Amino acid sequence: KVIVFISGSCLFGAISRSLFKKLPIPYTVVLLILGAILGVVASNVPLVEEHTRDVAHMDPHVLLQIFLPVLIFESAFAMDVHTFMRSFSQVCILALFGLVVASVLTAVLAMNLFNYNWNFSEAMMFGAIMSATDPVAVVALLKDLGASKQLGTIIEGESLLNDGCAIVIFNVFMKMVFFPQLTSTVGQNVLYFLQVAVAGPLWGYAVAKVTVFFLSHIFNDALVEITITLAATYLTYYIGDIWLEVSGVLAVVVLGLIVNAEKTSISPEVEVFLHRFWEMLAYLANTLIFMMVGVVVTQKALVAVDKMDWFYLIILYLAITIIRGMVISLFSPILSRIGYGLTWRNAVIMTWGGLRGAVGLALALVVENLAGNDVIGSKFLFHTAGIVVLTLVINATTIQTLLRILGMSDISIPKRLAMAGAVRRIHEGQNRTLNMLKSDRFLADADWDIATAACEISDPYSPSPREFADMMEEARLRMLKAEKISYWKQFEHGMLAREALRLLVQHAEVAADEKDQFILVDDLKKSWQIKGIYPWLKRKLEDLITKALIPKLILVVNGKINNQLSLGYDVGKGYIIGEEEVGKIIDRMVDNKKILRELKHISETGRLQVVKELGLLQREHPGIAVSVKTRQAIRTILNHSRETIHELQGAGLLDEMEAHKLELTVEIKMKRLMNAPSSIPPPPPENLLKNVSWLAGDMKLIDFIKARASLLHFDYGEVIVREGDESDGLFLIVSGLVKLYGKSEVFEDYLTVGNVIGEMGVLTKKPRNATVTCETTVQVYFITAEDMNIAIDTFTLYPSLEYRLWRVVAIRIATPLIMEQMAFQGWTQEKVKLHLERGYLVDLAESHFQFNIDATLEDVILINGTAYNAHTREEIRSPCLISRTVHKLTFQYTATEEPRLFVVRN
Amino acid sequence: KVIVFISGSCLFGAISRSLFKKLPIPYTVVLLILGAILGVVASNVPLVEEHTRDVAHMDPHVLLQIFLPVLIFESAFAMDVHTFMRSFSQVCILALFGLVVASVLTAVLAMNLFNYNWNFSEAMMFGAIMSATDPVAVVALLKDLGASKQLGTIIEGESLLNDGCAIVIFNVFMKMVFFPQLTSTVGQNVLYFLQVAVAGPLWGYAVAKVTVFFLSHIFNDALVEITITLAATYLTYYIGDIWLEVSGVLAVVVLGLIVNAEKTSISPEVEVFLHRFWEMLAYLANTLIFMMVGVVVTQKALVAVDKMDWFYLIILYLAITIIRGMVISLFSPILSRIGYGLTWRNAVIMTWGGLRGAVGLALALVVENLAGNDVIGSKFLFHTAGIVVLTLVINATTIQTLLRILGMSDISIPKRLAMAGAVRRIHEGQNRTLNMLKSDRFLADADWDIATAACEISDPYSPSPREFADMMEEARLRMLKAEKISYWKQFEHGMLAREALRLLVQHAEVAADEKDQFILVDDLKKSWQIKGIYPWLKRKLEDLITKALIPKLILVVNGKINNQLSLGYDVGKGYIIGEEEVGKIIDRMVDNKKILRELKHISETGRLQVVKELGLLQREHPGIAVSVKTRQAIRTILNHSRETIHELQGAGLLDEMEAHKLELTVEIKMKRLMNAPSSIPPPPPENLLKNVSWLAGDMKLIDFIKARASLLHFDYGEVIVREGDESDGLFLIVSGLVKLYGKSEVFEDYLTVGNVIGEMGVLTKKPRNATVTCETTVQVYFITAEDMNIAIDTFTLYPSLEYRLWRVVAIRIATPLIMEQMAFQGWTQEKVKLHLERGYLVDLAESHFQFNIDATLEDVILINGTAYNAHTREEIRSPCLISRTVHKLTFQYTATEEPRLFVVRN
Ligand SMILES: Nc1ncnc2c1ncn2[C@@H]1O[C@@H]2COP(=O)(O)O[C@H]2[C@H]1O
Ligand SMILES: Nc1ncnc2c1ncn2[C@@H]1O[C@@H]2COP(=O)(O)O[C@H]2[C@H]1O
Repeated sequence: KVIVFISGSCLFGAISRSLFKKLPIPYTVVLLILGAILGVVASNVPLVEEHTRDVAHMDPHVLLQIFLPVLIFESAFAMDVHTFMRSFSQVCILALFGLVVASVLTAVLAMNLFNYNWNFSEAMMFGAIMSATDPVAVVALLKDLGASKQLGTIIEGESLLNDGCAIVIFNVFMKMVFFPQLTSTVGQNVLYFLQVAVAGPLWGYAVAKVTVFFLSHIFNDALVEITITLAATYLTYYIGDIWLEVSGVLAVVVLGLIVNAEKTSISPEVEVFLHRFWEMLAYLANTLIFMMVGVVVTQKALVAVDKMDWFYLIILYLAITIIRGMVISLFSPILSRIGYGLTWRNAVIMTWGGLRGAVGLALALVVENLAGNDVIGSKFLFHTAGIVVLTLVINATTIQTLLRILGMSDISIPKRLAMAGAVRRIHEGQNRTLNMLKSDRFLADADWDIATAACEISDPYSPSPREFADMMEEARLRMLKAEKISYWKQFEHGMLAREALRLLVQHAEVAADEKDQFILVDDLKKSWQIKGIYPWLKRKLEDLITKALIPKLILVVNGKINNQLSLGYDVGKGYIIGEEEVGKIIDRMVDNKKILRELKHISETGRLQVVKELGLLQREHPGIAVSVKTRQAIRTILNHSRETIHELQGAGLLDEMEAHKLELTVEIKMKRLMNAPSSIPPPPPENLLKNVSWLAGDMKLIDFIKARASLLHFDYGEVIVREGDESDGLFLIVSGLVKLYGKSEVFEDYLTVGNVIGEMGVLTKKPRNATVTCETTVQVYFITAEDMNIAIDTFTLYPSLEYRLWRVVAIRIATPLIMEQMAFQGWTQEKVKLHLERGYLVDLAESHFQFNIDATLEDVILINGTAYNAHTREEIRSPCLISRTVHKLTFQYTATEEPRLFVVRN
Repeated sequence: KVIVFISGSCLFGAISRSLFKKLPIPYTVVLLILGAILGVVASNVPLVEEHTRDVAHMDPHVLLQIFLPVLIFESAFAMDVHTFMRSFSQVCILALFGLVVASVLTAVLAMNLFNYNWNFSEAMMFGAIMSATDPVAVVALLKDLGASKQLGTIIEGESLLNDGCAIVIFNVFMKMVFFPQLTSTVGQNVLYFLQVAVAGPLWGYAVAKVTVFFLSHIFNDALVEITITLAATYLTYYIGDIWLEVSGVLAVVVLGLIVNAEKTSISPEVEVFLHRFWEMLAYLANTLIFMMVGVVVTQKALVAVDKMDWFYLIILYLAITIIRGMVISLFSPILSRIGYGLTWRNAVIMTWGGLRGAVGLALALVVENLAGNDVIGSKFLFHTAGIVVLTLVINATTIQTLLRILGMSDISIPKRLAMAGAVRRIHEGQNRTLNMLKSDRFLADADWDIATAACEISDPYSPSPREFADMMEEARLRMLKAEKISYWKQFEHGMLAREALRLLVQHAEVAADEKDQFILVDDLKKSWQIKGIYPWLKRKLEDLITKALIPKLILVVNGKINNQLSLGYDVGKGYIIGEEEVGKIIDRMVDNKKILRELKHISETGRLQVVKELGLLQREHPGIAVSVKTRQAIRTILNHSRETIHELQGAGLLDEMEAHKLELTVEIKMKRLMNAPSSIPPPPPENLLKNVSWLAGDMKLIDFIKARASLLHFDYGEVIVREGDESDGLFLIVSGLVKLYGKSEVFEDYLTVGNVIGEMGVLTKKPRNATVTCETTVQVYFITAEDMNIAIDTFTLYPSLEYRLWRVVAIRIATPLIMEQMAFQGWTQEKVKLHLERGYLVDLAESHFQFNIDATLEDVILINGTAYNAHTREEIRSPCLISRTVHKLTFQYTATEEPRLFVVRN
């Protein structure tokens, strides 16, 4: 009968976890005491003796084949795989060297110390016991208050690889000790070790790949994914166990890593459910095994008490701590030299990071029960129980004190300021809306004291060289926060990628940490491109290149390099847009001329270098650029569409059912975006004919233009037309970036594909008024003046296309004037562009040469012509924007030009 | 060895579920066929017969104690408890009558038909086998295309109660048949039946209450809830089974119902994880048992084939169908008479809803295996397998055809129009944002054909009496859609409750069903107030009123009646708001005078009745009104706060860590709102002294006013002041609603608590200009003119309070004038109120009697005084709003009044 024991264990674990969670000490100790308490009555009363003797006397096989695989698979499941594989090499090498040296040193000191009549096998398996560790508690504290990510991942990898090597070493030595009937020839031993090392992971990789391929063809379902995944994990464990009593754990760890790595073939609800399932199983097993070890140690170790071991436990603890410290200190400088070193803080927090856990105690139980009636088992269990109960509390409190005294988990002034500002805005909004609500009729009888008590929130965070140094430091912090606020902004609109975001912000902090320093480019230079071992191996293999695999290998190689290329182009675009924003916003923050001009100069210099390198890599491969541009466009369209549908739901136009259905349709489209192939096809120069906005809807005119245009090419830094020269014709820019300067104070700007050149000269039969110079090798289509007359003829009875053309020629001239206006002060190009789009162009014929000016219109600008005022009678040279005091405007008949104007009504 | 059997079971279930899901036929029979296939190859090969013999000949005990509890607990878990308890009485009586009459008729026809040498017990247990049914398939089809909720709930309840009664009857009679050694004295039998009926549900209720109480004290945790809930369910099942072979299933069903009923003590993620867990377990058991029955029937029934039973199966099917149809038809008129009847469509959809499922087949396996080597078990298994395989496919195809031909699942024109409009808005938004994006620099090289192909979405839904009748019908539909669009709006801003929302919209739907009809009031009359059995019993018990329970009983009674009171007041408020809004908006939809005036008259009439009854119930209990008002206020403040923090996240001002933290703080506050006690304390008339906006911050003046004001009371429909009479003084309205009419065309309006009366007369030393009449018994505070002079004295060096007073007296006069303005055409009171709040009042001293008028100001209005124009020199009687052509305004020195003006700048 076992029900009462398991139920009591669950209840005690729940109550302890609830009660004792406030203190930083892990709960696991106190329940251990409960087990000891039970031992006190276990001998005393026959009843509890009956129950605990029924349970505690279990076979070692059940523990060895059940409790360990669950624990290790849990330790391997909940882990950011990407952060792991970004530090895999250093974490694995350091972990395995550290574990082997720790094991051998503690074994030889055990030989030197106890004078126990032991072979080297006992010592080395003892060392394998103390080599293991528990990462759940330390990562729990770090997620509680440490506020660091990389530290948790590296300590997790440390613990995981340590546990794997420890368990294989222990199992093989247990076989070799307690089953002496087996031969130990070298060939079978090395063959066994090699197949343990290799075949397991390959078997796990194969089963993971095939089950992911199976899952890839199932959509909008929930049950089949869970059932298939659980069945696959069990079959993997069963095969890997029947072949080897070790290979199962490594195979299932590899399976867990691979399954976690995949994301797009498994919906998020499935993975959150699986995460919770495995976490619950691990928690239950951990609680049961801790209570079990508590009762067995308090009922066995009472007969082997003396001062000798009670004094030697302390020196054992000091020994393991000092050896771990010296080995990691010895490996610090080589990691620094290789370019993968850490700080003092990381080293010292890793130094006291080793927390012995359930794995070592499980090994203690299995060796104790398998050893039979002997003093060795009692000594083993007492030693490991004492060492774990000591090290848990001591190392927990020293981590707490160390985190306080070194204080890397301190708060920073900038984020405190940001939180204070956010709370200010929230409380202001609350005040405004409650003041609005107070005026309502029905909602006036409410007592507002309890209201303002309940609704209110709280902040959770609560000449000289010296002056020049501190002001440039605070300017450095201000440009840092301007950068990071910008980067968060473009990510939120949907202009950039999440991993690109984290890479770029971590570049931000690492630039921030250095004194009087900002973001460099050598780190970026290595960031966007790759000269490593992967490009060399891939180029040499594709140059030197059973038949069908090779195309698959080369295509997956091209995919794996294009991914890095895309990420690099993305981070370049994000960095450049961030620089231009911070430079354009910081121009009025401070008045110290030298600092502002020097920072603007270095920002401009870096801008030039990054745009130069970006142009170089763009010329290397345009297809990746067009692919990422399309991906960006679809991302942002989907984002804005989902915002619009949420808004439409907000006005109540839809029941929740159809909103839910359309949300799923949008989510399906986004999921298809994730699996969009990174194809790199350059677009032909003929699709753009249909993509012109003001040539849209005219197939006949498009064909005529294709039959009446000349392809023109220009080299780097060439000039097409110059200011004041005769109108050579009309052009459409279709490749490259171009610069333009003219009379507006000479204005200068840069335009790109999607513009017409020489429109004013063709419309007015007038020479050039500005100079256009191409910045690189470009191509355009040129249209002659006779072809322009033919186009005017082919306008026929639809000059609304010509009306849109006149709208564009008004767009050319109005936006600089609207920018130089007080009513649109501080207005972005998007704001003004979305403003005048709703406006309409007007002629003088529909007004019969006389217009009345009302207050309905918001803005009005006339381009050219002969217009007079009816009341003021003042000759004003158009374009000219004045106040709305003028009410009537008179017009005359002119033949040299056609007078028109534009109105925007709000 | 059974591993290959279970693994193949899972694989076949997954592939059959995935492949065959498109067709309306349930997947199950497909795998059934596979089981049959296995049978015919089971005899072929020793290996397969070895495996199938190993697994198939399990004990009856394992199936009876494992498979059934899981299946019934799943059937009882996934269910809306509220919709169940709103139809509990009818569903339970109908289910139990139907099952008992079905069982007895099947038994007697079995005696008349087969001529099998059977006692009556075999006949009735055999009949009880097909009394059960499966609801998962039919609810699956209904959620697929039926688009009905109540039908699924009622058929689920029918199936659940049918299964419970069937299983208890079967258990007791299999015990009585196959164990004849037991005595059948009447006393023990009736005692056993009564205790099975009662003690089980009470045991489940007790354990559910105690475990919910235990869970109520644990916050921000995930593991302990899951572990405690699962442990509680297991202990309940174990105790219920050890006490009685039947009571376990009923006890755990009650436990599942109660646990599902509670929501606020368990976070949503725990609830969804538990649902997925139990669903997966049920699916696994169902698949295994179906393929198991398939193989056993195809390997046993091959030896008992003849034309006889093969002919009698059809008439057995016809018999069960006709008896179910006739009994439900017989119960239709009595349910109609009692007031709980259903339509023809509901009756016929219930008629063909009976789908035999896994429960009957499990009973078949247990009776077959327990019967041993006999012809009876083969006959039972063949009969039930044939009847289920027939009924599933036949009733599925006929239910599909019936849904098609009767077409209650048809689409309606209004929602088709709504979806069309929504699709139009989404597509136009996409076009606008892509046209905006086309202008950007970097995002110009993308080929937009693939872009517009990928981003595009599609609609998923793709004189005479006759003319008078159709136009009034279309007006009826238009007012219906206006109402429902309103109610969705008030719910979405957070002004109403979800269950109140669904209640109101189902009233709207059932009113819409009737021809030339709209929403009545008698249905509302029973909706808000309750005259049922509960108020009578609660009144009699509290009047007639081991010691400590009675206060708990009376308090929970008061809570359970105040809940209904709150819901009624809520639905009244929602309906009055909705009818007012639709009456406001429909005034310009149509031009036919008689229909519009008649509908507006009946709407106003119903408005008068509902406001009268609402005032009556408010006078009955004011405390519930103040409680619900406070709850409404906190709800809407929290809603707007979450909106603005999402907005702040949108501008990138916050990392999503702190956004997540603040979201949890808001969620904690909202959860505390859920558990807010419905206390009903009326507010004292003294807190409002501190709650005056323009008396805020002046404790000394508040104390002075409390020492210099008179409490005044008025009866129903009384008059305080009249237009043209002398200024009696100054008042502050602090109780009730009041009406006011004056000269603006006489304006009339209604004001409430939070206003001052006679301000203009006190400021100007002038008599009344409008008449104020109270609509009910009201109370105010009155201030004399000498006290007004004392208040002016106590203004001291802070007349900014008097400036706010002048802002209020400008609020009085400006809003009717701003309403009568073209620039604010179509503007709501919220819009204008949020408009002029940012404005500022101005005097003539700071301008030195001369003001220059710029374009920065958006609006300007002068109240009174002697102002002249510098340029126009036109005498304009203030207040008067004109165009901004005036640039300079001159002022003089006046002693009889103080001239001031107000400006709003945009
Ligand atoms: N404000 C402006 N914005 C954009 N393009 C312009 C502007 N002013 C002049 N241009 C272009 O510069 C060209 C100079 O010669 P054209 O007059 O032939 O046609 C002119 C336009 O194409
Ligand atoms: N437009 C208005 N809005 C609100 N209250 C008003 C308005 N016009 C007049 N009153 C009130 O009606 C009162 C009539 O007499 P009094 O002039 O003493 O003070 C006046 C104000 O309190």
